[PDB]
Amino acid sequence: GTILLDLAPEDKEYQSVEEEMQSTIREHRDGGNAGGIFNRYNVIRIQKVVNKKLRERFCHRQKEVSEENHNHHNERMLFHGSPFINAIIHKGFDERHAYIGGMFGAGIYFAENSSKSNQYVYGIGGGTGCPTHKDRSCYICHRQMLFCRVTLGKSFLQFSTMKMAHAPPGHHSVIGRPSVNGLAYAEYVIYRGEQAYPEYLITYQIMKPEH
Ligand SMILES: O=C(CCSc1nc2ccccc2c(=O)[nH]1)N[C@H]1CC[C@H](c2nnc(-c3ccccc3)o2)CC1
Ligand SMILES: [Zn+2]
Repeated sequence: GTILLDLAPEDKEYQSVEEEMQSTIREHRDGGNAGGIFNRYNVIRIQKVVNKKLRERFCHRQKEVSEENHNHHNERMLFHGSPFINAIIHKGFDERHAYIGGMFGAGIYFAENSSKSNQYVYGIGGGTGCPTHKDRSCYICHRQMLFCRVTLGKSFLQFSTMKMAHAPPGHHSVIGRPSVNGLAYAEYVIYRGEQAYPEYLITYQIMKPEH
């Protein structure tokens, strides 16, 4: 099964991960309603998810994809946030838990910006916030997000992704690109759980802006 390996802060691997997270905090047009109001995170833990079988599934799919993508599996490190993280780190991603509805198709979404994924830690639009205080901007409760290896293969670009069940023929992923009457940032979508490996499990808190 899965083994979570704690990384130490002096480890350069820890420092890269936290830097990518801290440096990708972006401005969201919702006044912080979904993910809360914060300028930085308090990263309190970064664990490496080690799962032999899960890795083998990932690499096997990566091979299939590469052969259909002129030998480029096109892997990318991206963020993912959702209430399913504990289940994911133990069994791997599962597209069976992805449904068409609202602004999303039946795929698993990833973001280049940590702050975007933070908006989904407690559910779509931040849900009702943390379980304990029902505060989307809770500075107390610990949140978790994943920094994963994502096999994109041949990506199909489009503006809306809310009605997708699978990637278009010949493709392995879909990228929702920004538009004036639509998305603010790009969203990476896969429709097969095995196209993502939850490399790092980040435990953190958003920090209140300093006075
Ligand atoms: O990606 C999304 C959209 C909203 S969440 C979201 N939306 C975004 C949109 C744009 C940019 C970033 C994000 C983001 O980070 N999260 N839903 C996903 C969330 C995780 C689900 C799932 N995957 N594996 C499982 C599983 C469950 C039980 C046992 C084992 C595995 O569940 C599938 C649907
Ligand atoms: Zn709370």
